[PDB]
Order: sequence, then structure tokens, then C-alpha cells
Amino acid sequence: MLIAIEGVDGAGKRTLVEKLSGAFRAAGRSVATLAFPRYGQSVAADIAAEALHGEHGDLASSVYAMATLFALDRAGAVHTIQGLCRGYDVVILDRYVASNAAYSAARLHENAAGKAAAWVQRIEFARLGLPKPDWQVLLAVSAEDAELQQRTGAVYAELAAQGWGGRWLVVGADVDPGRLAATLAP
Ligand SMILES: N#Cc1c(-c2ccc(C(=O)O)cc2)c2c([nH]c1=O)-c1cccc(-c3cn[nH]c3)c1CC2
Ligand SMILES: [Mg+2]
Repeated sequence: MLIAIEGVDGAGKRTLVEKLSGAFRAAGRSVATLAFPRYGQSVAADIAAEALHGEHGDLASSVYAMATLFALDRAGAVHTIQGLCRGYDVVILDRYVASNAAYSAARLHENAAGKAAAWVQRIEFARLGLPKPDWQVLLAVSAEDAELQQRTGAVYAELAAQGWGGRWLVVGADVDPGRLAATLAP
């Protein structure tokens, strides 16, 4: 099974990934995890981060250019992902393709039915061949650029409501990981 944990910066995704990992292992399931972006490994990722800090000229001024970089990072891990899916009962990704759809649409003031979110699916899933996750879990919290972070949180909820890329669950800060694992497990 392939699961992506999503949410805005500060939501506490990593804590949820660890909680869930423990829950799955307590249920007798092997688990592997991977986090995106792969800063320090993927040059496309590193350039994107650097661009967010003002390097690389006008790069960060293009939503679609930034999206393309994070897509190339994930696409570089496509075989690692498929490997882990063969080797483990459950694979948990701390961010995945929906991160690109939510941040891109939020930046363009589009909704989850808009052009950027559709483009992300065509490029990452169809073109670059990334596997669709069995489940996408949105961690939605009251609080972790604030206006943008809040709008991204909302677009994320819209992706969950529409079933963008597959089935989702929306969870809060105090979700019971034992219960959540039983829900996610086939
Ligand atoms: N993974 C991922 C991922 C991320 C992302 C990475 C790390 C964190 C973190 O460390 O919390 C948070 C988010 C982003 C985008 N796309 C992705 O795929 C994306 C997509 C379009 C535009 C922009 C943008 C350009 N100016 N402002 C925003 C972005 C930036 C954020
Ligand atoms: Mg627009």
C-alpha cells in the first residue's frame, strides 16, 4: 500500500508519519518512509529551495517552473518508490504529488478543479509515471506567508473533497494513529 501524508508547513506531518509508522508495525505490517522534497539529494529540489530564498534570478516568479522542479525531484525517485512498494507492506511518503497541486493552485488563486491541479496530474502521474497513492492523508490544523499558507490549506481540503488523484482522508492534530491505520489498511 502507498500512502502520502499532506498538509501545510508546520502542520506536523512528520509526527503523523512516525505515529502511523508505529501503528502499522504494531499491526504486524512492515513500513518504509520517504520525505519530499529530497533536499541534499536532488539537484532540482535544491535549486527550487534556493529559488524560494531569492537565488537563481526570476525563477521563483514562475509557479509552473517551481512546480516542474519539484516534479523532477519526485520523478527521480520513481524507481525507489516502486522498489519500496515491492519490499514493504506499507510505504508512507511525507509529501507527494498533491503538494504540487495545492501550492500551485493556491499561488495562482485557482481551485482544485483548475488548470494547475490538472497539469500536475498529467505531468507527474501520466507523463513522469509516478504511481498514484492508494490514500492521501491531509493533516489539517488551525495553524502551524500566512495568507498563502492558509489558502494552500484550503485548496488541500478541496483536493480531499474532490478525491484528487485517489481517495483521501482529512485528519486533525490529535487523530488516533491506531484507528487511522486500521482505516487505511486493506
Ligand atoms: N513537496 C513539495 C512542493 C512544495 C513544498 C516543498 C516543501 C515544503 C516544506 O518544506 O514545507 C512545502 C512545499 C512547493 C511546491 N511544489 C511542491 O511540489 C510549489 C509549487 C508551485 C509553486 C511554489 C511556490 C513558488 N513560490 N511560493 C511557492 C511551490 C513551493 C512549495
Ligand atoms: Mg489565476
